[PDB]
Amino acid sequence: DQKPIGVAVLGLGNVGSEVVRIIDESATDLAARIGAPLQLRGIGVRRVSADRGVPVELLTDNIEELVSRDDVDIVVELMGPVEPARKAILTALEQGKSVVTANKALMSVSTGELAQAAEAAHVDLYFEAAVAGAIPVIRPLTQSLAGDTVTRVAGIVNGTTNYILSAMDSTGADYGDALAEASALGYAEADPTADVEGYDAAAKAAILASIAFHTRVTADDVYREGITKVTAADFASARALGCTIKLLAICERLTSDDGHQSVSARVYPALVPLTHPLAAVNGAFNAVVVEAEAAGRLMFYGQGAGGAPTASAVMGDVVMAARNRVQGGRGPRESKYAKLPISPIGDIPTRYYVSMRVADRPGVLAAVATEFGNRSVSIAEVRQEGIDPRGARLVVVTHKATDAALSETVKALASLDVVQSVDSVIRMEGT
Amino acid sequence: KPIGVAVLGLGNVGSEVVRIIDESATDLAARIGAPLQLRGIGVRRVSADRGVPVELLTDNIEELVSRDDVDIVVELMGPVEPARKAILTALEQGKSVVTANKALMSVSTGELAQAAEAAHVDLYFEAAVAGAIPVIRPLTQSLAGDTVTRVAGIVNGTTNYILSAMDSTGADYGDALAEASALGYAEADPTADVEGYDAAAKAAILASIAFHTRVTADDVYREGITKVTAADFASARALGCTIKLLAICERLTSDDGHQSVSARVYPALVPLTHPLAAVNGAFNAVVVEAEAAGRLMFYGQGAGGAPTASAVMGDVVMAARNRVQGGRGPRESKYAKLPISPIGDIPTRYYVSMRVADRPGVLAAVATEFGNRSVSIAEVRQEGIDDARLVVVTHKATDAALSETVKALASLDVVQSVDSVIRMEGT
Ligand SMILES: NC(=O)c1ccc[n+]([C@@H]2O[C@H](COP(=O)([O-])OP(=O)(O)OC[C@H]3O[C@@H](n4cnc5c(N)ncnc54)[C@H](OP(=O)(O)O)[C@@H]3O)[C@@H](O)[C@H]2O)c1
Ligand SMILES: NC(=O)c1ccc[n+]([C@@H]2O[C@H](COP(=O)([O-])OP(=O)(O)OC[C@H]3O[C@@H](n4cnc5c(N)ncnc54)[C@H](OP(=O)(O)O)[C@@H]3O)[C@@H](O)[C@H]2O)c1
Repeated sequence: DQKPIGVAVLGLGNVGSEVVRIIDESATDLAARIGAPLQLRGIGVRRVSADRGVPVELLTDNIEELVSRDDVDIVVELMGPVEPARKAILTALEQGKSVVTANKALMSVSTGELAQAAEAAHVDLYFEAAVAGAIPVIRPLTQSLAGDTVTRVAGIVNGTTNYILSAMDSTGADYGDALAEASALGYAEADPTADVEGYDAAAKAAILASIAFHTRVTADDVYREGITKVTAADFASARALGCTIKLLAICERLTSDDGHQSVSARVYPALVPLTHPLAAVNGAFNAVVVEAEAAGRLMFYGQGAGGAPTASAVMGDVVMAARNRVQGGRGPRESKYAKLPISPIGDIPTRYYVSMRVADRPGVLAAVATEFGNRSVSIAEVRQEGIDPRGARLVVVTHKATDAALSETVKALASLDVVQSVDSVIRMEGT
Repeated sequence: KPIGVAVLGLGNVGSEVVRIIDESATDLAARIGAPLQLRGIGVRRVSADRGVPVELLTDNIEELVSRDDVDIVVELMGPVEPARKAILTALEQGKSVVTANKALMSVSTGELAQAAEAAHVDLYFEAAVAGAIPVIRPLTQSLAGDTVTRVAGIVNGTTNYILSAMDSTGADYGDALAEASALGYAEADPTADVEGYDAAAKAAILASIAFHTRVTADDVYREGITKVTAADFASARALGCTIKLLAICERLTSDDGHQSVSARVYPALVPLTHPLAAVNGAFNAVVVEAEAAGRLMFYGQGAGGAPTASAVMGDVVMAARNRVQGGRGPRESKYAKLPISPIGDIPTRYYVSMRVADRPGVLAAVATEFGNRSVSIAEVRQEGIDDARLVVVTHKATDAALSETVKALASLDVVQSVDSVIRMEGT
């Protein structure tokens, strides 16, 4: 006696369309892998029409009725908005329905209330598709690395910003021309703000940090800096220093001198040495680096955006949720046991690349050096040359120090007389 | 209530496992929901010079796996028959089992999985494939809603360290293998590695996990690196390639719709621009191609006591979580019953290095031999030796045709000897 498992898909856009196509075209495999048939009950949408690749009788705009049906077992939330999403997720869990979602912004703001609700109803809540599109990242960090100690999660989690920077690195194009080409070729949107400013990265970083270090981290905890201040000159200096530039999401388990642990989650442009694995990740692809104590360095690479790869991840969650209902017993449980404090950006040890225009006098380098040393910052590399009998281009790369000390050093350099301007400031990671 | 652990086996993996159970007790207990307590360590030679408290050591494996205060049995013994025996007894006693045995999983999963499903109990084996790289769980759970078509890459740390050394230093196979054994990257009898048994067992497991069918080691074509020379790497560099021990697992589809599976491990010239060409040292890398997901790559350490212990502990936490929360893992799904495609049917390319007569006619003879079996040549290089060296690279063609041509070449009068024959993948 194998009772079918009902599925309600909310959304028929880029991801939902692919999810429904798979539930259709792979029904035999899916059923065989779940143990019972996987039967689509209805599709939540706003526009109901016969021109949506599905029979209209499946389409509905009443989402609350669709997730409330008794012959529905799993609810797949693939609508954009967060308030409709949360309302659907909650009403569905309350009725004992397993939930699969891909909603970055909802998960990055509070998995606490939703996870508690799924635990109460004794049902699953899977959101693998929320981070890294098709790249399995959440399940490896919650299950495969559960017996280990993760210390660093870092990688490229935004395809648009990686395509733009990869393009600036290859062609020497200016940011504006690279963004234009990106928009034209369909890699960026009419308003790419969520990408180029780093909001998409910050949300994903909050989720990754929470999963990796067993603490609650929200998008509001993540320091955010985008790529709009990255220039072609920056890439030229980076190349001269053996680096490229990438928009990194970094999640670190930090330890202070007094021994207490904390968690950092931050996104910003970073000079990355060409030898680093992330430097070879180009185009719109994503890659996630995980440092653990017993396992060492792991890297997961693939497509972290798109209807088809995201659907792959959704369907993996769906099959697991259906399997759990067939055999009884849920999947993992929320592990936020650590209650680690959040380290702000100023406490984080990092390195600064600083590019300035300075007077072409033999004492200026001593002046800037003192400004770094007076705050206990050591200099690793310096490059100085003239511009065309007027001034000099002074590049400085520091050793590691707190972002606070380096931020204050920069402010100081700006106020110096010999410093005409501080043209660029970019952190440096990898090394 | 506590969860009892029994580690069968010590050494590289078992030592790290025990050390982690002790040093990470607080985190492990708080991630499981109940304390994780080591009950005993199975071993053959019981003594006090094994870096672990002696009271824990015991040579009666059957007693250890049958204890009531045990709950998970971590099998980390070498041989397959004592492993199968202990696994079965532990499962029949209602104990979840975590193993890392490649040879046991690659020869027979049927009886073991059935015994575990009957006793409503887990049988995890992530540590069997790719050391620390999580590969089995992604293919069994994350990609379960997808259709995987190809799984391939570097899955042996020892062979990969030897070849990488041969590529960096120009060393001969014997010297590199000695460096590896001396530095601890290989072992006293590296036969399991250098001849391909390790890779072929892992490939059997990968194919069966990815294509939802039963694939055993007896179905995997196996060729090692013992015949890879420094002169091979010199040619490969000249041809814009390196050499790597590749495992490949493909879902093949015919014109009529018949599906089949091919699983094969062998040496291969790979272009330097290929991603696998950058996987050096003892690292591994697994590439998965699926219909929705597209292409994925998993990179990490594939050999080592601590990396493999990491995978083992991942499975132990999950098996302990399940026993606390009353559940299980994904049932074994080998429903496709796909037939096995032999090697002759697989399209590939050959690099063939020969010593031939130093006369201007030999090239036409070798070419006709290739052509009469409908094989186009992509590149040739010919020069003289000092008291003629002929290198040929073919286009794609079936392994069977290429084998027939090689035989024909060896039997040719103008061909003094076939010195090296290596496939070429990637491209
Ligand atoms: N696209 C990607 O590459 C990607 C990657 C990772 C994660 N995700 C996440 O996946 C989710 C879906 O993205 P998508 O690209 O599929 O979005 P989409 O293309 O904009 O489609 C959204 C779908 O949801 C429906 N919908 C929206 N608001 C609704 C509401 N209030 N009530 C009922 N139905 C509603 C829409 O119906 P109508 O067509 O009638 O308006 C449409 O079918 C989002 O949370 C996104 O963050 C997407
Ligand atoms: N080593 C690696 O890097 C690695 C990586 C991935 C997977 N693996 C897998 O992990 C497993 C263990 O490998 P390993 O390198 O840890 O091996 P190992 O160094 O050779 O240790 C084997 C252990 O098993 C015990 N043992 C052997 N035969 C036994 C028997 N009949 N009854 C009871 N105990 C027995 C031995 O005890 P005594 O010392 O008293 O003889 C020893 O402690 C293998 O299945 C291997 O394929 C290993």
